[PDB]
Amino acid sequence: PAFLFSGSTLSITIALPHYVDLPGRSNFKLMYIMGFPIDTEMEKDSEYSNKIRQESKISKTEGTVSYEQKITVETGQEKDGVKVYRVMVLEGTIAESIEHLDKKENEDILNNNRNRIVLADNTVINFDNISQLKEFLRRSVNIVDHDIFSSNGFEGFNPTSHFPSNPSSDYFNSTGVTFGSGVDLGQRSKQDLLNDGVPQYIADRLDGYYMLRGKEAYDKVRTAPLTLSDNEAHLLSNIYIDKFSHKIEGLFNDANIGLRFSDLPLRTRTALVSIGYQKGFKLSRTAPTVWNKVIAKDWNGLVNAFNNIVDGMSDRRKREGALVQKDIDSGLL
Amino acid sequence: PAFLFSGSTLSNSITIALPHYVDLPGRSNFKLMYIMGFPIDTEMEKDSEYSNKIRQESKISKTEGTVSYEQKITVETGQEKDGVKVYRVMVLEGTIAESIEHLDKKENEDILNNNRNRIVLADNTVINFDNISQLKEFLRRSVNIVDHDIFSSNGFEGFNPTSHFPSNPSSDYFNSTGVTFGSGVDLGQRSKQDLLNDGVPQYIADRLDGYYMLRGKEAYDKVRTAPLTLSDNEAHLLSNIYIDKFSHKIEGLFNDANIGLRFSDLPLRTRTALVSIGYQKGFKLSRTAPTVWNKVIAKDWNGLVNAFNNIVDGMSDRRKREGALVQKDIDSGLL
Repeated sequence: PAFLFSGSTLSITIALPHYVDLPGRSNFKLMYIMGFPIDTEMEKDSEYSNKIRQESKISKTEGTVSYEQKITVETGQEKDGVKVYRVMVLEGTIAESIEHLDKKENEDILNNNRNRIVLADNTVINFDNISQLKEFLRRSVNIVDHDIFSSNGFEGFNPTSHFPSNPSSDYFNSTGVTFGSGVDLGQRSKQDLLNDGVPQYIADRLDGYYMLRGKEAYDKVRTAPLTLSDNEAHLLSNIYIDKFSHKIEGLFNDANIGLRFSDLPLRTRTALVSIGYQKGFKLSRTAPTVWNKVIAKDWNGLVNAFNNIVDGMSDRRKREGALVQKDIDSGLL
Repeated sequence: PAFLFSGSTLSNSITIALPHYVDLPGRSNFKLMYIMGFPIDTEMEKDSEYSNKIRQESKISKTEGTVSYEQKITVETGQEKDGVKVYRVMVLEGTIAESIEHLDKKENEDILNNNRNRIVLADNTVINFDNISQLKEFLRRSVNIVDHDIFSSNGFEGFNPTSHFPSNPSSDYFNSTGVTFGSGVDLGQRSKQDLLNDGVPQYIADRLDGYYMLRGKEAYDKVRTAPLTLSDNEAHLLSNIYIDKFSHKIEGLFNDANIGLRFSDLPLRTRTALVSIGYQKGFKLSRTAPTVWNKVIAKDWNGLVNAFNNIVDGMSDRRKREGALVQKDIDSGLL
């Protein structure tokens, strides 16, 4: 490998090789040369090298790794039954990796070697270049796709205070002053947003819009609107998209389906959060046909379930189903 | 060690990143370790599996000593502390001349100037040097059969790059003296082909045309009527060819005497002293200087100094200078 001892690794004797097995792991002997860890594999039987690890089925282009898992990121080279890889991140979290792989000192090695993730299950994903790796990492870190969530096909995005109902609508009196991607202030106070981690400069701006429902929200928006900068409205939205996502996450995990929400692909999580968000989180009660297929892991059935909801919002239900269907088509489900 | 992979060593591909351990063939207690395709020589006090046991330190003087020019050496650079030593091999069992060239290289400047430098000798013993310049001078002493600077200094054979006639008409040795150059190279019984055979470059051999073979009255007149000045470098090259040719003659005589050591095992200054006396008096020291020769072959260093100091031949001062070189070797522990 080029530049094999440059940069840093995230978590006169050293002139000699020292071999250690990584505690709690199988087939994970490490060799420390010059204080750096090096992961080697051999087809041929050896005392010091690992056996060849199998390649993951996870899509390098569109896949993710669970945000609840630690990963090992390696860079190196391989040819005819022998692999030698510098360990860049050893069982770090995805957020730590992202950060580490951005550091200037690590650019040389990352740019002129083959880059791979060694998963907690000891399978590997081989990336075409470091930018593909970093993008994989950035998909893995988000609970849902916030760009998909805020697109017009889903929750949309309006940075100006808006009232998404009218005086003749069934939902007039429960609708509140809304910002960004469906953040309704009708039953929230300033302290609430502050408690939820909303920056004080944003929460201070919304004074006068809090706790207004029905006619009072409607009139307020009509005469005295307020526009947030896109950066702030996105910030505000994403806090609530993520907060709501953990509620869906918990419902999924509690069901003990044989996987955790974080094991689902990104677009499927987005689809489940989206329908929960519009219909209410208790999908067992608010979308039974959908939840039946989820808890059964019948993904083709799940698509079908979304296609079959006629709830006055089938346009969105079909868009949710298409996200799951995209995961099926790309081999993620 | 600093810059442990930054140079060269005188001695399908992904596999070099794996340490390869190998025993040096036809050689004892010399396990090597190849990391990144570089030989590393390591030593450890307690019983290790793939390193060497601690090597005994040679008694040879790092400041003044030499190693036999007939021996191959191993040159290493690295670090040690508290019973563990790790040295990058820079030259593995190379000749002295080879080592000289290799260590002057622009590649190797960094590793040698920022590490400890040592020689591992053929007998597995070690000489530790204070710096690379010291080690380099140690090599320059070792490579030369005699000290050429001492030889050509005024106290010994002197040096005159101009055709000269070191005698005069009334002198006992007038008729046998020829045209002389550098440090006592006399051409009276030599032809252009004799110099070419001894390895004198064509261009210098060319310059001396018509000075060859002249002796006595004719050499004297030639010097007086048409002198010839060589450059100092041409004259030093010519001289060192003859000094080395003569030194090998003395070496042959010493080695054939079966004293229990070879000529190359003698200190530089003692070798120089023996050649100097032979060069002036006749190489067959057993006949031309028996009191000196008798002490040499008895390895009686003290009596050898005494032999030189007692020679009466009308060249007393030079004889005592030759004795003083040997006495320097005794004083610094080399004899």
